[PDB]
Amino acid sequence: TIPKPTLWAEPDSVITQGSPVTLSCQGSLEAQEYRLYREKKSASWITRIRPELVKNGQFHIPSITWEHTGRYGCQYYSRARWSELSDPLVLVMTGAYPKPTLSAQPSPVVTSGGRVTLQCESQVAFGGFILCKEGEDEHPQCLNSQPHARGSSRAIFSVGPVSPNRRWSHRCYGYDLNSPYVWSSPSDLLELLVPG
Ligand SMILES: [Cl-]
Ligand SMILES: [Cl-]
Repeated sequence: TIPKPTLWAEPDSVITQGSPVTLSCQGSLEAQEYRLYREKKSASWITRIRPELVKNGQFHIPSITWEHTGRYGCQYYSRARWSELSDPLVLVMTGAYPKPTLSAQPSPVVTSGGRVTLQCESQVAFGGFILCKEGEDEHPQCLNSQPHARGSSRAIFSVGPVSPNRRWSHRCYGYDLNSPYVWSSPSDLLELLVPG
Protein backbone atom coordinates (compact mmCIF):
# COMPACT_ATOMS: atom_id res chain seq x y z
CA THR A 1 0.00 0.00 0.00
CA ILE A 2 3.09 2.25 0.30
CA PRO A 3 5.37 2.59 -2.76
CA LYS A 4 8.62 0.65 -2.62
CA PRO A 5 11.74 2.83 -2.38
CA THR A 6 14.65 2.94 -4.78
CA LEU A 7 18.27 2.15 -4.11
CA TRP A 8 21.28 3.47 -5.96
CA ALA A 9 25.07 3.53 -5.66
CA GLU A 10 27.44 6.48 -5.96
CA PRO A 11 29.55 6.99 -7.97
CA ASP A 12 28.65 3.65 -9.54
CA SER A 13 27.69 0.09 -8.70
CA VAL A 14 30.87 -1.29 -10.34
CA ILE A 15 33.85 -0.35 -8.15
CA THR A 16 37.53 -1.31 -8.06
CA GLN A 17 38.83 -3.27 -5.04
CA GLY A 18 39.65 -0.90 -2.17
CA SER A 19 37.71 2.08 -3.54
CA PRO A 20 34.74 3.80 -1.85
CA VAL A 21 31.05 3.54 -2.67
CA THR A 22 27.84 4.79 -1.04
CA LEU A 23 24.48 3.04 -1.34
CA SER A 24 21.45 5.35 -1.01
CA CYS A 25 17.86 4.31 -0.26
CA GLN A 26 15.12 6.87 -0.88
CA GLY A 27 11.46 6.27 -0.11
CA SER A 28 8.54 8.62 0.43
CA LEU A 29 9.04 12.11 1.88
CA GLU A 30 7.42 10.78 5.07
CA ALA A 31 9.80 7.85 5.61
CA GLN A 32 10.54 7.55 9.34
CA GLU A 33 13.25 4.86 9.21
CA TYR A 34 15.24 2.74 6.73
CA ARG A 35 16.55 -0.84 6.61
CA LEU A 36 19.14 -2.23 4.21
CA TYR A 37 19.74 -5.91 3.37
CA ARG A 38 22.17 -7.95 1.27
CA GLU A 39 21.27 -11.36 -0.12
CA LYS A 40 23.26 -14.35 1.13
CA LYS A 41 25.14 -16.60 -1.29
CA SER A 42 23.87 -20.15 -0.67
CA ALA A 43 21.84 -19.41 2.44
CA SER A 44 18.10 -18.87 2.54
CA TRP A 45 18.35 -16.00 5.03
CA ILE A 46 19.55 -12.49 4.13
CA THR A 47 22.02 -10.18 5.86
CA ARG A 48 20.72 -7.12 7.70
CA ILE A 49 23.17 -4.24 7.33
CA ARG A 50 23.76 -2.95 10.85
CA PRO A 51 21.52 0.08 11.56
CA GLU A 52 24.41 1.98 13.16
CA LEU A 53 25.88 2.01 9.61
CA VAL A 54 22.81 3.39 7.79
CA LYS A 55 22.34 7.15 8.27
CA ASN A 56 19.30 8.68 6.48
CA GLY A 57 19.08 5.61 4.31
CA GLN A 58 22.77 5.91 3.34
CA PHE A 59 25.31 3.10 3.71
CA HIS A 60 28.87 4.23 3.06
CA ILE A 61 31.61 1.68 2.28
CA PRO A 62 35.07 3.34 2.63
CA SER A 63 36.90 0.56 0.73
CA ILE A 64 34.97 -2.11 -1.13
CA THR A 65 35.97 -5.74 -0.60
CA TRP A 66 34.64 -8.94 -2.14
CA GLU A 67 32.44 -9.38 0.95
CA HIS A 68 30.45 -6.25 0.07
CA THR A 69 29.42 -7.56 -3.37
CA GLY A 70 26.00 -8.98 -4.14
CA ARG A 71 22.34 -7.97 -4.24
CA TYR A 72 21.09 -5.24 -1.90
CA GLY A 73 17.52 -4.22 -1.18
CA CYS A 74 16.00 -1.67 1.17
CA GLN A 75 12.73 -0.80 2.85
CA TYR A 76 11.37 2.18 4.74
CA TYR A 77 8.79 2.61 7.47
CA SER A 78 5.75 4.85 7.10
CA ARG A 79 2.10 4.86 8.17
CA ALA A 80 2.76 2.10 10.75
CA ARG A 81 4.28 -0.41 8.30
CA TRP A 82 7.42 -1.31 6.36
CA SER A 83 7.45 -1.14 2.56
CA GLU A 84 8.30 -4.08 0.34
CA LEU A 85 11.95 -4.25 -0.68
CA SER A 86 13.27 -2.05 -3.46
CA ASP A 87 14.30 -3.43 -6.80
CA PRO A 88 17.70 -5.07 -6.19
CA LEU A 89 20.91 -3.12 -6.54
CA VAL A 90 23.80 -5.41 -7.52
CA LEU A 91 27.16 -4.15 -6.24
CA VAL A 92 30.19 -5.41 -8.18
CA MET A 93 33.90 -5.30 -7.33
CA THR A 94 36.50 -5.27 -10.12
CA GLY A 95 40.25 -5.69 -10.07
CA ALA A 96 40.31 -9.07 -8.34
CA TYR A 97 42.04 -10.90 -11.22
CA PRO A 98 44.45 -9.87 -14.00
CA LYS A 99 42.77 -8.21 -16.97
CA PRO A 100 41.95 -10.06 -20.20
CA THR A 101 42.94 -8.93 -23.71
CA LEU A 102 40.39 -7.54 -26.18
CA SER A 103 40.80 -7.50 -29.98
CA ALA A 104 38.73 -7.09 -33.17
CA GLN A 105 38.50 -9.30 -36.29
CA PRO A 106 38.86 -8.40 -39.12
CA SER A 107 39.71 -4.86 -37.91
CA PRO A 108 38.90 -2.30 -35.20
CA VAL A 109 38.10 0.08 -38.10
CA VAL A 110 34.80 -1.03 -39.67
CA THR A 111 32.66 0.41 -42.46
CA SER A 112 29.40 2.00 -41.33
CA GLY A 113 26.71 -0.61 -40.77
CA GLY A 114 29.19 -3.49 -40.79
CA ARG A 115 29.35 -6.11 -38.05
CA VAL A 116 32.58 -7.17 -36.37
CA THR A 117 33.83 -9.96 -34.11
CA LEU A 118 35.40 -9.11 -30.74
CA GLN A 119 37.55 -11.63 -28.89
CA CYS A 120 38.31 -11.58 -25.17
CA GLU A 121 41.32 -13.69 -24.14
CA SER A 122 43.02 -14.60 -20.86
CA GLN A 123 46.13 -16.52 -19.82
CA VAL A 124 44.14 -18.40 -17.12
CA ALA A 125 40.58 -19.68 -17.59
CA PHE A 126 37.57 -17.77 -16.28
CA GLY A 127 34.07 -19.05 -15.64
CA GLY A 128 32.72 -16.47 -18.08
CA PHE A 129 33.36 -13.18 -19.84
CA ILE A 130 31.33 -10.03 -20.31
CA LEU A 131 31.80 -7.42 -23.03
CA CYS A 132 30.51 -3.99 -22.02
CA LYS A 133 29.90 -0.99 -24.27
CA GLU A 134 29.52 2.59 -23.00
CA GLY A 135 28.71 5.62 -25.13
CA GLU A 136 27.73 9.25 -24.87
CA ASP A 137 24.03 8.47 -25.50
CA GLU A 138 23.21 5.15 -23.79
CA HIS A 139 23.63 3.12 -20.61
CA PRO A 140 26.21 0.32 -20.32
CA GLN A 141 25.13 -2.71 -22.36
CA CYS A 142 27.03 -5.91 -21.49
CA LEU A 143 26.97 -9.02 -23.67
CA ASN A 144 27.56 -12.27 -21.77
CA SER A 145 29.50 -15.20 -23.15
CA GLN A 146 28.08 -18.68 -22.65
CA PRO A 147 29.76 -20.28 -19.61
CA HIS A 148 31.52 -23.54 -20.46
CA ALA A 149 32.08 -26.74 -18.49
CA ARG A 150 35.57 -26.13 -17.05
CA GLY A 151 35.76 -22.39 -17.75
CA SER A 152 37.47 -20.90 -20.77
CA SER A 153 40.29 -18.58 -21.73
CA ARG A 154 38.64 -17.13 -24.86
CA ALA A 155 35.22 -15.73 -25.71
CA ILE A 156 33.89 -14.48 -29.05
CA PHE A 157 31.25 -11.76 -29.37
CA SER A 158 29.50 -10.32 -32.42
CA VAL A 159 28.82 -6.56 -32.26
CA GLY A 160 27.32 -3.94 -34.55
CA PRO A 161 25.90 -2.51 -37.06
CA VAL A 162 28.38 0.17 -35.98
CA SER A 163 27.39 3.74 -36.86
CA PRO A 164 29.56 6.87 -37.11
CA ASN A 165 27.61 9.10 -34.72
CA ARG A 166 27.65 6.74 -31.75
CA ARG A 167 30.77 6.01 -29.73
CA TRP A 168 31.58 2.30 -29.67
CA SER A 169 34.12 1.84 -26.87
CA HIS A 170 34.27 -1.66 -25.35
CA ARG A 171 35.98 -3.30 -22.40
CA CYS A 172 35.79 -6.92 -21.32
CA TYR A 173 35.91 -8.58 -17.91
CA GLY A 174 36.42 -12.11 -16.62
CA TYR A 175 34.56 -13.63 -13.66
CA ASP A 176 34.09 -16.99 -11.89
CA LEU A 177 30.67 -18.63 -11.74
CA ASN A 178 30.72 -19.15 -7.97
CA SER A 179 31.24 -15.42 -7.24
CA PRO A 180 29.79 -13.58 -10.24
CA TYR A 181 29.87 -10.09 -8.69
CA VAL A 182 33.69 -10.17 -8.36
CA TRP A 183 35.27 -9.28 -11.70
CA SER A 184 38.75 -8.98 -13.16
CA SER A 185 40.44 -5.71 -13.95
CA PRO A 186 38.88 -4.47 -17.20
CA SER A 187 40.70 -5.01 -20.45
CA ASP A 188 42.18 -2.01 -22.21
CA LEU A 189 39.48 0.01 -23.95
CA LEU A 190 38.88 -1.00 -27.58
CA GLU A 191 37.19 1.68 -29.66
CA LEU A 192 35.57 0.74 -32.95
CA LEU A 193 36.00 3.45 -35.58
CA VAL A 194 34.08 4.14 -38.79
CA PRO A 195 35.72 5.76 -41.82
CA GLY A 196 33.47 8.35 -43.41
CL1 LIG B 1 38.68 -7.93 -1.66
CL1 LIG C 1 32.41 -17.95 -27.04
